[PDB]
Amino acid sequence: KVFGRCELAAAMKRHGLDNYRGYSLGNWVCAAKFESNFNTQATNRNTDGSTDYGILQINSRWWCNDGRTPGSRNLCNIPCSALLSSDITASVNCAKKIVSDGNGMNAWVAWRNRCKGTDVQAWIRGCRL
Ligand SMILES: [Cl-]
Ligand code: NA
Repeated sequence: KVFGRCELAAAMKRHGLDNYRGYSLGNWVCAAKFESNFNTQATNRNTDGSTDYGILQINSRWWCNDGRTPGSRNLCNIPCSALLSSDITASVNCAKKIVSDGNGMNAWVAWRNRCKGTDVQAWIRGCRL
């Protein structure tokens, strides 16, 4: 599923990301735009052979099992395919663990390089929330 910008902001709010660990909703939406273009089926291979999955491009090196990432972990206890669902509950729940792991949203290099310190509230401007 390819979400619209306000559609995604609403589903993230419902599943509790708004101000989770202090990150306003526009931070989450900006991260989703640059990680996946709001597409839940996005996948991208990393140079180390891990893969990133779904709307927030969660990596199989640490967070989900894809069966083909040697020496990796599964800290969210899910198959990475779960992270491609039109239902974003699994990605959100796993994201809450990631952003609690100590580096906040810097875990998302696209967030650090394209969202951090910008006017992220523009990403939810006008959204009936
Ligand atoms: Cl933080
Ligand atoms: Na893994």
